[PDB]
Amino acid sequence: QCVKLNDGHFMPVLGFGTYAPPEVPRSKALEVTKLAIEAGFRHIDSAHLYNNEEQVGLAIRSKIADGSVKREDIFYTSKLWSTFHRPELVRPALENSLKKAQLDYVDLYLIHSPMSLKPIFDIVDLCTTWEAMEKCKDAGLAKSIGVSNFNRRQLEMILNKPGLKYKPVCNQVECHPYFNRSKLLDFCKSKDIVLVAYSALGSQRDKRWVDPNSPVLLEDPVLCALAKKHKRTPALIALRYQLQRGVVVLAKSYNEQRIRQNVQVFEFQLTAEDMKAIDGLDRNLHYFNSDSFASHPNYPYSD
Ligand SMILES: NC(=O)c1ccc[n+]([C@@H]2O[C@H](COP(=O)([O-])OP(=O)(O)OC[C@H]3O[C@@H](n4cnc5c(N)ncnc54)[C@H](OP(=O)(O)O)[C@@H]3O)[C@@H](O)[C@H]2O)c1
Ligand SMILES: Cc1cc(CC(=O)O)n(C)c1C(=O)c1ccc(Cl)cc1
Repeated sequence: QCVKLNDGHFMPVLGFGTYAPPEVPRSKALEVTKLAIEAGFRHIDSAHLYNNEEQVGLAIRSKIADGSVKREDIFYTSKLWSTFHRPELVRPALENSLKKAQLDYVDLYLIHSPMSLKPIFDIVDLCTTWEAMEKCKDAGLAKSIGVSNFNRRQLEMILNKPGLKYKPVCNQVECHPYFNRSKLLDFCKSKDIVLVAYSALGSQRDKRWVDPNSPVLLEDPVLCALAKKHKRTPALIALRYQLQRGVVVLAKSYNEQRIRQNVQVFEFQLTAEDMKAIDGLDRNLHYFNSDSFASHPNYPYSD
């Protein structure tokens, strides 16, 4: 199903994650995006950064051309990268993403992160970046606009901007049973802003920014117990948890069997006791943890 966003558009509650590290051929994105749409995914998450918008857009166009879906059936997200925060760079970055994907509009365009980089850190008033995003919604380049990796103070900055025209529809953030963001989630619900969870299955544990000593979420013994109780899988428990707390959840997989498994999240539900057990795993663990950004002036986990 879908959640109604605060601008009246609708976002499917399960999303497909398209990021894969540079060792995976670019052409894999094309193949797995078509498999995702075949399995039932209708929300597809990409970004300028992922260097795959050509392949992702071609997958969506291929599934439109063969009659599987209409354009208005797909919710496609792209993201403005942090070297493009200066307001004059926002609409060109979005137009470039549209040309790569060969689409007329995105369903969602996000500020990918608040940590501005030189167009080496940069200092940019993100209120002015937001005004440029608003202009892209008014032009019809993006049906909806949102933010990603913002903390509550950063979100309030936008919500409190003089002459704000559109609130963010969402804040896409790292969110899973080790780092469940309840307080931020509550703040988002109080403003009718959707929290969208990434690394909901514990991240890809990329060696460039994730500590290999960190616990592997899908080997968690409480998730394994719940998967055995429901005869499902640790991944499906982790996804289902987000749906039941009102969080829209992404899931990346480049494996045909796991892509088809992940749509089963709609097939079962967890009890209040199961959900309390998963809530008991919260331990302030974000898998992103690198000197590369941890001392950025707008690092969101500084709090
Ligand atoms: N806004 C941002 O800054 C940001 C940051 C990070 C991620 N994201 C978005 O969120 C998406 C997902 O987050 P993520 O990349 O961190 O990965 P994720 O969804 O947490 O997935 C982690 C690993 O789970 C595996 N997996 C998937 N389904 C499974 C299943 N049913 N059973 C066992 N393992 C399974 C996948 O491996 P296999 O491929 O081998 O199946 C994947 O590499 C990204 O692709 C991107 O679209 C956004
Ligand atoms: C973690 C991560 C994973 C990816 C790839 C993706 O979007 O799939 N991105 C771009 C990041 C960030 O830039 C990021 C850096 C620091 C912080 Cl605090 C939050 C996000």
